[PDB]
Amino acid sequence: YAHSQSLDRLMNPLIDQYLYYLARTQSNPGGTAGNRELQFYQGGPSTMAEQAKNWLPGPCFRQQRVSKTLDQNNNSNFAWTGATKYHLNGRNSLVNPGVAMATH
Amino acid sequence: GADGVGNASGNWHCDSTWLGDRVITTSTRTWALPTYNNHLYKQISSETAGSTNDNTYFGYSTPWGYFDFNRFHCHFSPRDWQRLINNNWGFRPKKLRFKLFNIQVKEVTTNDGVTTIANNLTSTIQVFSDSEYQLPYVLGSAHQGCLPPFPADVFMIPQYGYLTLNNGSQSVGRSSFYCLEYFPSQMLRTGNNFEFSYSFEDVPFHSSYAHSQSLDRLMNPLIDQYLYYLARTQSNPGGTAGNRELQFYQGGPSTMAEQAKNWLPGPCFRQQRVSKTLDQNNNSNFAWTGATKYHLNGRNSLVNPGVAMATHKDDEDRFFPSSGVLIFGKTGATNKTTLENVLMTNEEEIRPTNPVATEEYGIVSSNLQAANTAAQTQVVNNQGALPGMVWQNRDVYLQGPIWAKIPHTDGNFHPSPLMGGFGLKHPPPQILIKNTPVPANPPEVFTPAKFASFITQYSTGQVSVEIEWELQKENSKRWNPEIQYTSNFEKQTGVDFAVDSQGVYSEPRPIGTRYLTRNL
Amino acid sequence: PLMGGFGLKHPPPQILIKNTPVPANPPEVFTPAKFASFITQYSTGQVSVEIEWELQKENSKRWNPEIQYTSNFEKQTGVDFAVDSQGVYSEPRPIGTRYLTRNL
Ligand SMILES: Nc1ncnc2c1ncn2[C@H]1C[C@H](O)[C@@H](COP(=O)(O)O)O1
Repeated sequence: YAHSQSLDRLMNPLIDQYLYYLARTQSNPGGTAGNRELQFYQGGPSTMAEQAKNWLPGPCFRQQRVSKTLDQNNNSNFAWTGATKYHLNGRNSLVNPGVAMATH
Repeated sequence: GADGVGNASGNWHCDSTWLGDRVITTSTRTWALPTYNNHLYKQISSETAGSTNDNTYFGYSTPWGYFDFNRFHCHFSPRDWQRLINNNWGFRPKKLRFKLFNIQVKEVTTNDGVTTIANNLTSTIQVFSDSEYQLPYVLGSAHQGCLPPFPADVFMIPQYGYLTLNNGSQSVGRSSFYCLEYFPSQMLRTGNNFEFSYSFEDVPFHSSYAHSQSLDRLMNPLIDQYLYYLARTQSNPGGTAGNRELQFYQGGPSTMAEQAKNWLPGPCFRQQRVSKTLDQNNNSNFAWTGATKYHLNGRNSLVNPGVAMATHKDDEDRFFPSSGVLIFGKTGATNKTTLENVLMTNEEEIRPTNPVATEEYGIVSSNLQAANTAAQTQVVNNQGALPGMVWQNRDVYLQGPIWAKIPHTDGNFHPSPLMGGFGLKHPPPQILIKNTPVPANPPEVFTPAKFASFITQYSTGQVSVEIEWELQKENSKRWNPEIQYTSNFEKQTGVDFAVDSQGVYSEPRPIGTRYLTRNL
Repeated sequence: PLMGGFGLKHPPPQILIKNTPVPANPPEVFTPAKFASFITQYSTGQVSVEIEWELQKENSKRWNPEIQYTSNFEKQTGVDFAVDSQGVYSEPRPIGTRYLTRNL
């Protein structure tokens, strides 16, 4: 199965949380100068990214990005040199395919 | 449902029963359910209000409402909460019993400013619990609309809507549409009532104890280890020149930090440090820019509250992690407030086993030394799990969420809700409720078109929920007195956790579960 | 009780009564706030109470007649312990329990 929801969006879009987050470390600028203030909002439909969440995405061990259209790739050989590989007993072993991660 | 109109379908039960190792808490409230969306399902998306790439969403909004009792203060009076955390090392839920009764439906008419409300006897409501977890699960997201803290309050049932996959503001073809009239649902008139029972799956006791020892200090102070460590890479300088030597000492009372240890502190994912005294903070906006956030599918999502970590260091009370705490409002606070109006929780009780949320995990060597080359090290801001780590989950608060649903996935690591409470693979089902449509008089000659025209109505009634909690007794042999949660004592203008002159119930402070101590 | 009567460590319990709130029509879009808006209503009905009293009989050998509590006898504008022309019930005097005598 392929999930029909995402971790960040598991919330309820219509309702506004009772947990505050730290929205701004300055006063709302009036076009003059930033003034120190602490301001807290509620996680809600407007701002989902700031909203409190119970879960975190899976682990990742990163790897280089290659494009199928040749002209967008750099001109060099980064295959082995810019590879993502693990170092075991003096041996550099390419990480293939690696930890499961979304391709693009 | 059994009897007719003039017979009440159920008694009011709000009570607490403390017996042995269990505590059975019953709470009853009066609820009111409006008519949402004029009985329509509307696809909602961020396309309407531009927002930003991180906040885009796509989903649906439903006429259905739902009952939420996901906070502790629903089931606990502050007194009962005081008995729990003072006398016990842990508690977990066992069974659940849910009842709707004394259902009333009202029809309302508006003529030239006059609002007339009258009973509608024959109209019904629809209630079904989702036992099979087939719907999107919006509980555990810490929304509002939960039963009020205070039994005499009346509350309105929140609307049910859900989100799905999207590309920008559009809908990817994997997006799902769930029609909620496609499930079996019991229909209830004023004589009918609704009930079901539930049984929690076995979960670990929450830890209501704060350790009395720290990982680094678990040793014996009087005795000196038999394991050497590498003390110095030079000869003891006589004030002339450093001379290469290798020297080993024994771990002992003098030097505890160098001493060999079996265990490592819990994992950390670091976050920025903010001070409550304004003049000590930088002048800039680092809130979102200097935030600690995770990058998922092109979306930058703030990490809140994050992995459980001690909020501040030993002597520093005023600092708190930027995103690393649960923050509550004081009574009568809007959705945009300053520092004084929030109630900010701190975890100081996990300082022994956990890193401080605002500081590094450790420091680690980045290079191979040589005769000419000097040793270099780098700081560890984030650390995954390493064999030999121990940690403590975030505490639960009287206002905090009780449970959350562990998503259905191939794998997870030590699932517990980062906000707090009990991770459940099969949580208490979602109870949904709706007012059945009543059509206004049809045109008298047939037309195929949708009605869109109904009698405006709402329904009210009572709901009761009874959870059976299991306890873990305090065995400790500690000689000196424990810390406890204590009421104010000194005179004050009004009682804490009680109504003021205007009838507004108010909770002055958050209350955590960790007071009693035990050895690490 | 210094006022009088029977001191009880477990007296007749307090019977409390309230009219359950009936909400007025809610706004149709969710708000967390307290209602404060209800349908004004009251309730009426009957209540009955039945107490079983125990007595202690008068054994006295006293020869001459006792004092008793006696009604007015002589004509008056209206009866004692009864409604007047306006329907107002009235109690003319207090009445104590101590008339019959016994030796000290
Ligand atoms: N919150 C929560 N829910 C479910 N499972 C959890 C949770 N925290 C940890 N675990 C898992 C991970 C541990 O290996 C194990 C301890 O279960 P024990 O019963 O203590 O032997 O349970």
